[PDB]
Amino acid sequence: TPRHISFFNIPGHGHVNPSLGIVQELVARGHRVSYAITDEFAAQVKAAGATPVVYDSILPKESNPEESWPEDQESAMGLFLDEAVRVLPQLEDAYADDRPDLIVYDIASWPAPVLGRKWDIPFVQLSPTFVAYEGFEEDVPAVQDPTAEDGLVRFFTRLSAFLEEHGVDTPATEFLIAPNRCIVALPRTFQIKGDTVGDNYTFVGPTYGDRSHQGTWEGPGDGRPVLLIALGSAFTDHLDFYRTCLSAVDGLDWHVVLSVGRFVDPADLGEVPPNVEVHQWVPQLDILTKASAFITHAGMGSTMEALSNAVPMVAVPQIAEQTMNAERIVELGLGRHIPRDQVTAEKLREAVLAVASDPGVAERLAAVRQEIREAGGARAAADILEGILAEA
Ligand SMILES: CO[C@H]1C[C@H](O[C@H]2[C@H](C)[C@@H](O[C@@H]3O[C@H](C)C[C@H](N(C)C)[C@H]3O)[C@@H](C)C[C@]3(CO3)C(=O)[C@H](C)[C@@H](O)[C@@H](C)[C@@H](C)OC(=O)[C@@H]2C)O[C@@H](C)[C@@H]1O
Ligand SMILES: O=c1ccn([C@@H]2O[C@H](COP(=O)(O)OP(=O)(O)O)[C@@H](O)[C@H]2O)c(=O)[nH]1
Repeated sequence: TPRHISFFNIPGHGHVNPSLGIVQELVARGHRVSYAITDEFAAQVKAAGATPVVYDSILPKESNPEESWPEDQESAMGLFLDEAVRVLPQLEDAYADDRPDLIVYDIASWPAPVLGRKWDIPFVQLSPTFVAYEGFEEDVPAVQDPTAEDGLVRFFTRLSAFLEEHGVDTPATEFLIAPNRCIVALPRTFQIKGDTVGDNYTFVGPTYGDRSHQGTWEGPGDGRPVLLIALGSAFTDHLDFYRTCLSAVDGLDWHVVLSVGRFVDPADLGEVPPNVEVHQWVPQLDILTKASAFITHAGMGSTMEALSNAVPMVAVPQIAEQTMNAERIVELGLGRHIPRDQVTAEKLREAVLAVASDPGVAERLAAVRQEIREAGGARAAADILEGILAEA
C-alpha cells in the first residue's frame, strides 16, 4: 500500500543531493513523496519525483553571491535554530490536512523531531556526513552544553527554550548529536571510529541517484585525462586559488574543467589556457564518471561521488569537517591533502600527476569503489524506511 513519506531538508546542495536517490527509489516503489525545501531547489526535487513543499528560509542562498555561510559551528548552529523557529509553523500549516506517515530529515532539519512527536509518526535522520562516534563531543566541544563563550551560552539557552516549548524533553546535546535512528550516506569504513558507532545507525554509502536533471557534460573526446577542479557548493569564493590552478594546469596534457562557484565571475580569471573550461557551476557527478583526478575541498558528497567512480583526489579543505575528511582520504591511501594556505601552482600540478599515476592509489580506489557498490545505497535506505512503514 502506497504511503506518504515527507523529506525535510535545508537549502544546500550538500544536504539535498544525497536524499534524492532515496526519493527516486521510494517513488519507483509507488510511494507518494513530498519534500520540504525552498524555491531554489523545487525544480530539482520535482525531477526526482517528489512534490515540493516550499517554505521561506533565512539561510544564505547558495545562488545569491551577496551572502554566505559562516565557517564556524557556533554561528551555524544559531542560524539553524532561528531557521527552525521560523520553518516549524510553515511545515505544520503545509501538512495540516495531509500529515505524512513518516519523516526523513536532514541533520540540520530540527523541526522534524518536533513534528514527528506532535504527529506521533516515525522520524529517521539521513546524514550526509560522518556521525557522532565514541567520544565525539570531546573532539568537537562546541556540542557540549555550557549551561564566543557568551555566544554558546546564548545558543544553548535558546535551544533548550525552543525544545521545551514544543514538547521535546531530549537534553540539548543529545538532541544535536544522537538521533534515535539514522541512515548514513557513507560506508562504515570511511566513518571516523566507525567501529564504535551503534546499531541505531546504518551505513549505506552514498545515496545519490540519477542526476539527469543536470544534463551531460560533453568532453573533448580526445582520450586526454580529465581533471575536475571544484570546491563544493558553499565555500567557493577563492579567486586567488583559482588563478593558482590556472598556472598549475598550464601546459599539462590534460583537459581541465574548473568550477569557480557563484561568487567569482569567470571573466575575472582573464585568458585561460586552451585546455581549460571555466564555469560557475558544472554537472560534477557526470564529469566524475569521466575524470582521472579531482581537486576538491573534500566535502562528503564530493568525496563519495569521486570514490564511487574511483577518482583520485587532491583535497584542499575549507572547514574542519573537510579537514577530517581529507585526513581519512590520506589514511585510506586514496589521495593527497594540501592545506589551504600551503597551496602553490607547483604543488597542485605535482599532486595531480602523482595521484593519477600511482598504481597503489588505483588499487585502493578500485577496492573502495567495490565497498561502495556493496554498501546498499538508496536501495538499502528505502528497504530500512519500508521496514519502519510496515509497523507504522
Ligand atoms: C569537525 O568540525 C565541524 C563540526 C560541524 O560539522 C557538522 C556539520 C557538517 C555542520 O554543517 C555545516 O555547517 C557549515 C557552517 C555550512 C555547511 N553547509 C550547509 C554549507 C554545513 O554542512 C554543522 C554546523 C551542522 C549541524 C546543524 O547540524 C550541527 O552543528 C550538529 C549539532 C552536528 O554537530 C551533529 C549532527 C554532528 C554529528 O555532525 C557534525 O558535527 C557535522 C560534521 O560544524 C562544522 C562547521 C565544523 O567544521
Ligand atoms: O559545480 C558544482 C559543484 C558542486 N556540485 C555538487 O554539490 C555537492 C557538494 O556537496 P559537498 O558535500 O561536497 O560539499 P558542500 O557543498 O556541502 O561543501 C555535490 O553533490 C556536488 O556534485 C555540483 O553539482 N556542481
